[PDB]
Amino acid sequence: ANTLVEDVPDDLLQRCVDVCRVQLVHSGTRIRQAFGKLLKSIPLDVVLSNNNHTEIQEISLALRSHMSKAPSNTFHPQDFSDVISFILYGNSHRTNWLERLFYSCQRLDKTIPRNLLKTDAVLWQWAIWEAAQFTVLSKLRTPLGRAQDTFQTIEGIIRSLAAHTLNPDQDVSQWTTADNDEGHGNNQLRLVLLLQYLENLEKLMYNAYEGCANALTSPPKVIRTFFYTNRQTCQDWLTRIRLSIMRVGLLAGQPAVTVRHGFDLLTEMKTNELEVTIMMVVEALCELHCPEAIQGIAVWSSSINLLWINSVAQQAEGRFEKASVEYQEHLCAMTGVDCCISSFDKSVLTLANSSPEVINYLGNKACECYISIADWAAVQEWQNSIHDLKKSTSSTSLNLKADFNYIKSLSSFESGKFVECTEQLELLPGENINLNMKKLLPNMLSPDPRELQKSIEVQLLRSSVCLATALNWQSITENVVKYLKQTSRIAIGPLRLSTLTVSQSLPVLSTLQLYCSSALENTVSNRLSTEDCLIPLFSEALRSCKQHDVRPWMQALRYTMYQNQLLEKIKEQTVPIRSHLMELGLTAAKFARKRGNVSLATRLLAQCSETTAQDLVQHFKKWGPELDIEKTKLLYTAGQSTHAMEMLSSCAISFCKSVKAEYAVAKSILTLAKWIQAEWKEISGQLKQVYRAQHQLSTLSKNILTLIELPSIESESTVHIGVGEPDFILGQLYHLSSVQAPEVAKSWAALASWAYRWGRKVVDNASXXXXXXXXXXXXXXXXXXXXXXXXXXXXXXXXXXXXXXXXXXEGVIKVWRKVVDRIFSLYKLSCSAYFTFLKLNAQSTDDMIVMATLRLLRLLVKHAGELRQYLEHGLETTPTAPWRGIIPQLFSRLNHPEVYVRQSICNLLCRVAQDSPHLILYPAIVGTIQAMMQDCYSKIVDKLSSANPTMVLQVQMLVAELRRVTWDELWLGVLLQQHMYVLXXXXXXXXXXXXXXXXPHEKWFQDNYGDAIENALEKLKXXXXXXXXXXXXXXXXYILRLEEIAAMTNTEIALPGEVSARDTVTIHSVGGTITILPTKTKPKKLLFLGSDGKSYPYLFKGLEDLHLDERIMQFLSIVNTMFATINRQETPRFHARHYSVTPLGTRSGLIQWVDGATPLFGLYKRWQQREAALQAQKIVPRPSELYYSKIGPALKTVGLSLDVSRRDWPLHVMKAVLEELMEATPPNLLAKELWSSCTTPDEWWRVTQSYARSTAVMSMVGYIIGLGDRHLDNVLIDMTTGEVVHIDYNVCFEKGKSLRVPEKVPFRMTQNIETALGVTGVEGVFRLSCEQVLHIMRRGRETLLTLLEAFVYDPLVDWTASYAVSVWKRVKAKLEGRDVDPNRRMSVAEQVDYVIKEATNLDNLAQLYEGWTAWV
Ligand SMILES: CCN(CC)S(=O)(=O)c1cc(Nc2nccc(-c3ccnc(-c4ccc(NC(=O)NC)cc4)c3)n2)ccc1Cl
Ligand SMILES: O=P(O)(O)O[C@H]1[C@H](OP(=O)(O)O)[C@H](OP(=O)(O)O)[C@H](OP(=O)(O)O)[C@@H](OP(=O)(O)O)[C@H]1OP(=O)(O)O
Repeated sequence: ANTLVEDVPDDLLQRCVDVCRVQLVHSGTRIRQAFGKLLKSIPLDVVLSNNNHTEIQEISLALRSHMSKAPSNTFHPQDFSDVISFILYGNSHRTNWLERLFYSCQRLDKTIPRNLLKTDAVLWQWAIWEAAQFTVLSKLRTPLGRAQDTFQTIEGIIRSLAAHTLNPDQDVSQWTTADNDEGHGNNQLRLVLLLQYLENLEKLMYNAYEGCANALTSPPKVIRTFFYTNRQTCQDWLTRIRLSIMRVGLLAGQPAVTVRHGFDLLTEMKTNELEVTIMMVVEALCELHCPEAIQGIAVWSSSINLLWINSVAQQAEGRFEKASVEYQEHLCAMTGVDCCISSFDKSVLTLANSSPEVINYLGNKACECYISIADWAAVQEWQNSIHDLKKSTSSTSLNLKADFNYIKSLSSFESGKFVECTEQLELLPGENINLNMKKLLPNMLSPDPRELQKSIEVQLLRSSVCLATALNWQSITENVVKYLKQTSRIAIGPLRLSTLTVSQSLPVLSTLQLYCSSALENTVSNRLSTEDCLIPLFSEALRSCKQHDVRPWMQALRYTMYQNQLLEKIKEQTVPIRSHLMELGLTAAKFARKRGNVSLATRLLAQCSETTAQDLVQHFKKWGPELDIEKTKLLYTAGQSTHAMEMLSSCAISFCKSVKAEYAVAKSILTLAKWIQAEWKEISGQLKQVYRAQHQLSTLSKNILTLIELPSIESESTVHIGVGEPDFILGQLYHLSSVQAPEVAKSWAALASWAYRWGRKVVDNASXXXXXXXXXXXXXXXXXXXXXXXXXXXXXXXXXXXXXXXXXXEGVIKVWRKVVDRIFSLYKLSCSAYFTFLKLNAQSTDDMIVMATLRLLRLLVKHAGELRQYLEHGLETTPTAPWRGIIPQLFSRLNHPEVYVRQSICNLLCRVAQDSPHLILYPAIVGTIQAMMQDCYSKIVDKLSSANPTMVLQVQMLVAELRRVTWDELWLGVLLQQHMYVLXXXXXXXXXXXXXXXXPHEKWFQDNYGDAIENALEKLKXXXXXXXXXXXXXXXXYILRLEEIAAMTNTEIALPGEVSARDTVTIHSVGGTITILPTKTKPKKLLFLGSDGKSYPYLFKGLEDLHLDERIMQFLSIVNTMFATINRQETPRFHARHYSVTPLGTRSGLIQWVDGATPLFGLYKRWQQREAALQAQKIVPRPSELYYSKIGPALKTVGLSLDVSRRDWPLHVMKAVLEELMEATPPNLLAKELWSSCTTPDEWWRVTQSYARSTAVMSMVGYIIGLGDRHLDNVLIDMTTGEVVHIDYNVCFEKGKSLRVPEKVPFRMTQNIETALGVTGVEGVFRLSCEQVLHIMRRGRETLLTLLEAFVYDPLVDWTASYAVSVWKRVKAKLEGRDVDPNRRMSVAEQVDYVIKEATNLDNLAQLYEGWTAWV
């Protein structure tokens, strides 16, 4: 709070990082220098994390608010001239000038936060937008010349930049030359500003000739008229320069600009530049790390030779070996001659994971790919192969654009040779080697970030060699310190540029280079005496940086190894670097193995331990255990599963006798169990052999036998019924892992899951001492009959006694108890393990805990008397924290036909009340308003009131007032119903009851219509009813007052629904006014004022049940919980937006209001209004009148009439009408709306990806659940983050198929919805996201089915408002993959394709309700 003002744990570290990022670009140099040091002191595991940054979000919102505002027109021509002069020439002609310009442009007569006025990024963005506004509002009559002069100016500059990009030897003036180190950074800044200006200009022109909807204000009539007649020229110019814009964007390291331009160019090609365009777009996507988009483009282009695109996608995923091999194969097949080089075995590498320009691109990609993994030998061999191929084919164009001198220098440096390294470095450009500091970068340097990175690396190498030679303290140290300081000052440029635009992430290469420079600067001055000289890249990044490549690890290792070797030249005490080196090498090896890089992984393992499959088994078979586990994993990834399993077993045997062996034993056992489960068919024999040997062999079997037989529960008697022999080994392994590490929750969860899955089947199928006991207690056929009756199907005691008496004609009780106890042993063990796992979580995923709680509840509900001593005692000590996700389920089970069960549930709820009463307050209070379901609620309310009785009394009064605020409406409804059914005793009774029920607002209503009783009495012995109804209807034709319809203040009651709130916000006030919406049943839109001064709107609904909506929301939350793991290594989060609903009785209810979401129908309405205005220049029809206007003549043409039923309607006529309607509406509504709402191309890419992922997740959820009536008004969109939200949920669970006009599409997928996903459509990120969502749902379908089953058996849920059983069966069939055919089970890909085809075909869209508006 103290920081980021006008005056000059991981949770706190994240905020600190965001603050430092925002302050990185500040007007004052002292602030930037101060925050840079703080940023450098934060570990990379937090700096490179994918957490959200609210600081950048504030700037984005401020900019969005400024653009959405109406134009100011205060920008003078001189300001624009100065801005353009600085952008195109570097001279600003003004000597904190941005702030002065902004202040001068503002007007007092006619709202960016003041604290944000000190950031240069905000000022630059504002200036660029203002300049674009001035250029557009002036009809292109800027001081740069005429309307065409500007076009030629920017066109020439862009063409020159593109030419330089193709040939780096052009050296364009004013762009590649600088007088010092500041000019070089200014060049990149100017280039970025130019790209932003072009994007803004295009957006403004589009808005001028077409228009937006609630995003940007419409320009004057003159501007619209001028841009409408000249849109063709603008479009032609943009299309002509789009080819060069992409190249310029690629040179500036801004893949978003080139990606957007490429998509637009591809879309415009509606009728030899296609290959280059596709290749360039693929390159940009690869730079953005988006393999899904590349795959989608490849599939899209396959319908128009381009099989190499998929290969590039592999490189975008982090796989370098496979990518290089594929590139070589493609080049060999395209050229006609052999071009492959020596590498790892293809059979193992694959198992682990014709134009002159295409060949050059593939060769360059292969070279860069080999350089990324730091394979100098491979690079040299590749160079020789390329030279030989070029000489044997006379290509004359196949050249590698990679500085070989730099590669040789790096090779010599990493090889320990410093003399040769210095000799090679002497030939590189830049300042000479240390023996002037303000100008270190050389001249003629291009603005490409790659060149800057190369220069920084060269400087670092020069400093390292200088220090090494100087070592063998103020002689050769001051110069090195100054050199390193300047190097660190130059490497901060990329971070500032990244912060200039809303990126939400920082460059990895630049950050690593900056940290390396800082480490070198600290080690030179301290001579390796402080812990600050080491790179902060620790192993903690394993669980927080899974979305990055292995490149940063190699960069860090490059200097870590150098420091390690340099340690031998220091005699004084030094810090321990061996541990850091081991940690870095191990983590890098893990990252490499997780992507198929077997060669690099083996190299790292060999380095830490100090091309054939048989070589690995002969070279590998505090960090000890981790190293062994990594070796086993590497061997497994190479295909040698047998050797890997044997090594793991051998390592676990030794770990079982170690000192600590806490986290290593559990990992070595769980991994082995998982691998054994994978190859169940090939390990069944070995497991059976082990089991047979246990009661009386391969190396793995003999090694596992000693592991399970390790001296210090599961007996062979309890598993001798329906349990297979190989499964016993897995159970024993889980038990061993649990007893060997009681502090690991996974060791208990695995055992509990195994025990439960086996016990369920054992009890289901079950529905020598025993014989001896029965014979002794009953001192031939009689014995057999008694034995069979005792265990026949074990009000049960009476039935068993009667059966035994009828068969034989008392010691059978003991035998029955023993057998029932033996059959349920699995459940007892599972319950104990689950209780221990829950107690250890007072470290695991939320879903992992929800499943356990649901299983325990299901067991206690189904089997209560069979296992009571376990659950009764466990529930009395289980913590209340992991039981906050199934509260409604606990309340719904308060009527179980059991005494102790209800008592235990009540006790658990009471315990949960303490320290968390804001979660079970509303349900209990509402429930209190037979005796089995009443005493529980009364006791819970009393227990909750024992702490704060005032809060309970106040909440009760509030609930009563809300219920009483749900008179005129009731009278009008009753009168209408009576009049409709008029055409007696029933009417008289109803009128009397209504009058009796009616006995501020009430006083006025009575004083105004108190003659109703007299009129009814007089008419009893009928115009009075009609007159009253007419008067009520006339007076009905919205705004109320809380005071007149009491109002409390300073309350201490929690808000209506705060499950996801660590600190509850007590209600402070209530809205003074209430609005009534016109959507069907009259709803009351109220507002609440919390303690935190925030405003929370709510929608109060009456006379309708809302218990199903709560269950649906809970199900959605449970589903969203399953995406916690996948969201830790993916930029676009997998989320399902949903609100909260809280019923207030049988027919009342309160629903949370979601702000910031705009319905999709608004865009169509605005477009219709714009079209109508345009047509009138030289209301709008409803979705029902317009449809009939076309269905009338069409039906009359064939001979039919409109009087015919909709069922007997030709399909061709409907298809023709639908096609005619689709050709009128344009598909650029949502696509252009989202584009205009964003601020920068980088933000546009993020918004588009988020929208695609959200749409895919929502579509899959709706299809699985069965959501219907998905019209435009029922779908909302969040433009700030581009997310899809759904509100209405009345039509669900396949209810739409039984309506008057059935629906066949599973989800809504129309022209605009599909067009907003990109040029590819549903073949890119959409299909992959849908497949991933289905995979996740299929993996965790057990918990979903259990939750649905619990929802079915709910006395407070009204389904008809065996239907529930049918719904559950349908959901189960859909989740299992047997929705279309129950005999064959389709795969995830097949199901996704079938659903997409069914939702995208025109046959189903033609026959649909006109209200769904399928033509948009
Ligand atoms: C352009 C006009 N609008 C769109 C229609 S809007 O309403 O004005 C509007 C709404 C929001 N945001 C928002 N947030 C939360 C909820 C709702 C909402 C709205 C209406 N109905 C429900 C509803 C009704 C019934 C049931 N349940 C059953 O039917 N049976 C059990 C469940 C839910 C929920 N809306 C944002 C902007 C705008 Cl414009
Ligand atoms: O070996 P680690 O580096 O510790 O990573 C493993 C494992 O990675 P591997 O697939 O390479 O074996 C899995 O990580 P992801 O695949 O999800 O990225 C994950 O679980 P899965 O194997 O089911 O995917 C989990 O292993 P576990 O199943 O035991 O939770 C994890 O860390 P741990 O092995 O330490 O738990």
